[PDB]
Amino acid sequence: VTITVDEYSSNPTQAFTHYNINQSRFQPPHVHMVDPIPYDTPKPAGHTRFVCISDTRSRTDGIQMPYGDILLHTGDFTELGLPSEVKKFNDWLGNLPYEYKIVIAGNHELTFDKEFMADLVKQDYYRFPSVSKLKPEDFDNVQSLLTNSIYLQDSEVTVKGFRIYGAPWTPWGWGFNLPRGQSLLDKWNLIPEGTDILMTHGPPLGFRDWVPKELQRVGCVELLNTVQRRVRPKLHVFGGIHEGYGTMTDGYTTYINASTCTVSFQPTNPPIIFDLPNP
Ligand SMILES: [Ca+2]
Ligand SMILES: [Ca+2]
Repeated sequence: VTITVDEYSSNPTQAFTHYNINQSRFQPPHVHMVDPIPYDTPKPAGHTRFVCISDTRSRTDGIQMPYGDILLHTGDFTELGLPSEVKKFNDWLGNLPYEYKIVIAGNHELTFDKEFMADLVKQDYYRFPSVSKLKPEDFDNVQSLLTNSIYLQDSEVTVKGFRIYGAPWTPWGWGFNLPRGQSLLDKWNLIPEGTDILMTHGPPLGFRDWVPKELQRVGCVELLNTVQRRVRPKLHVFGGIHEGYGTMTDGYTTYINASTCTVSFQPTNPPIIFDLPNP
């Protein structure tokens, strides 16, 4: 299956309506919300429990973390990507019991986006003064500070037989933003067939990507087409759009918006647990 740029790529709200009108792509019965399960739910035999969080934004003190096997964090684990914030997050990870902790970057991890960092100091450096102060040596090893994680960036890991792929890019003045269309499709084309769990920082079109204040959809159209038509992971986890915290299905893939922080800037949305059968 070859994904090409959608005719509605640049206009996600119109893409949503187009596909809903013609194909009922976002309609019941197959597309619907999925209620969360409480942390005392027994894990089914032969399954692994994923604990999904995102957009913790250095506010990890006091998050009540549930029993599970593998943590998935879908980015914005810092405010600015400062090396000290990355260290604090890594320290928090090392105290969690989970066998594996898988992490991707998001928009706030400015120091992880080498193009952003190179551009910032040549332009309006005073838009991010604490970041602009950093010397090249201060952030050349930033991802290496995540010693308690497996860090993914357009890359994958097989853990307990699960194929997990992660990428930070979003279609939205922050890090890891790319123009809608081919620029993002080039990234999504890297996701392999056979991926069980896809981690991206933001949503695909139509799944937990409505922004009330803007009355628009903001998910990536190319990512949706890739997920449903080519890759078909069992789980697509993401954050970014805090208003969309919660879970949906399309009948095959489960979509989890794991945004921990709310529009009130507090990390009060509970971690979401999700069980998958072992390969
Ligand atoms: Ca260094
Ligand atoms: Ca918060």
